[PDB]
Amino acid sequence: MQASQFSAQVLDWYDKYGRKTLPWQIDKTPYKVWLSEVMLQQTQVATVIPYFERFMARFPTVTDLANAPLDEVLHLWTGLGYYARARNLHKAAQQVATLHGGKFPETFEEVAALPGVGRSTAGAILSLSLGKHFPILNGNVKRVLARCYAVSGWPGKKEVENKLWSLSEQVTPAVGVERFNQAMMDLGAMICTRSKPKCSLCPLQNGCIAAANNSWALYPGKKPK
Amino acid sequence: MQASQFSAQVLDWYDKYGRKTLPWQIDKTPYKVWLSEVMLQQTQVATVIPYFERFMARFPTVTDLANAPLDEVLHLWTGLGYYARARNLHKAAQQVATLHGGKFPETFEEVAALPGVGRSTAGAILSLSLGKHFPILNGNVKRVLARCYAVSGWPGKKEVENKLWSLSEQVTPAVGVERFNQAMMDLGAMICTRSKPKCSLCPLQNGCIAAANNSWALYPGKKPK
Ligand code: SF4
Ligand code: SF4
Repeated sequence: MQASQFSAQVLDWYDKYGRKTLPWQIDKTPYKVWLSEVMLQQTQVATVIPYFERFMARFPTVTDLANAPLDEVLHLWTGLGYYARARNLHKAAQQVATLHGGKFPETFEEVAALPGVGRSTAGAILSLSLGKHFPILNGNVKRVLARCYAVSGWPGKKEVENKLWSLSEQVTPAVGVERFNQAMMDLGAMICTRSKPKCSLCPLQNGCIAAANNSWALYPGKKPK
Repeated sequence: MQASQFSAQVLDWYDKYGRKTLPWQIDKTPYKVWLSEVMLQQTQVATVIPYFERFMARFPTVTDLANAPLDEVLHLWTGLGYYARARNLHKAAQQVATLHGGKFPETFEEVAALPGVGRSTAGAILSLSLGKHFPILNGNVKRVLARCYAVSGWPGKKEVENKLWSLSEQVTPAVGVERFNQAMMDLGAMICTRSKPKCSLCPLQNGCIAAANNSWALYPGKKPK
């Protein structure tokens, strides 16, 4: 299926079945999306919700986070694991306070220059909060695209990662980008799961190569040897 | 453990781990709580969220629901199953429009007189939306209380149902009732599950008889013969 059909199908799915109501999806701002995405990167949504709420209550703005002692941040993080994320979160908040006047930056380069924020997270922050036209490529999205398009290789190989970014760019619209990127993450989290994907529930099932061949276990490739 | 300790433990749990952010939990009103509770009674939360959102968008008030054609209600219900709920929902909305001026009633008798609303649902509507001091007793709550208190009998027997209502009354506080009743429903849905309850995650584990005896399978009793 052509890229414009992929987009349309994902957006139609999101409208009827998507996750739209989580706390970081209401009255979205760059700060809220960044905080949530950092929390979500290594933690499931159900675990994250109470931490996001406690963080937003304690730190309503990025300057509040910046000005807090690191030990208080780490205390509030306790139980999320992967504390390098918290150390970077705090440093990034301080960079936003120091370099950007306390206003979370709204341009890609400046977002991507923050500690703890890579190309995909920067694209997520600006597409979800502001509708800027950037694609994403987290683990979940890699799996959806690798299955749909039979990307056999290990995404730890630069050439393979680049192929996946190209595919993501190709399917990602400008109109509705906030909805499409959330939908792709939702699909990878809840439908196109690591094991035994729920293809009958997937809006891509009519063009996905893995579904056609029952070969989801091949994609993405795993690390060699 | 004494009833006041049961309450306190449930409320402390809810504060750190409870579900607080679902759409029917924000800017709560009697109408929103009633709609959500009817949807939730035979359908899981993940399935309900998009239907609740579509209903609230199409029917912002109970008079809007009342004045709509039944066939439109049933069309929007499609996929939730158990359509007697939808038929009663519509009749109840019409009763609220006709008898109560379009303002969802805020007193127990008038709520409990609505089609599709029993004693527990009426108590849920008024406790969650307004903080009125009523206990609840749905299937999930029956299971939590029957396990904690070793209620061996089948809740289809009046005497057993009455015992469970008495226990619910005993543990239900006035202060924080909205939080306690949501928490009890959350516990029964996610922790004290029908099979293999997650007792190590449960705030009642230090006084629950079933946990002490590893005897959760006995409670509540199942229907005889
Ligand atoms: S059809 Fe199946 S394998 Fe293909 S993207 Fe959807 S869930 Fe994944
Ligand atoms: S301790 Fe176990 S059996 Fe007892 S109420 Fe909690 S989850 Fe249920």
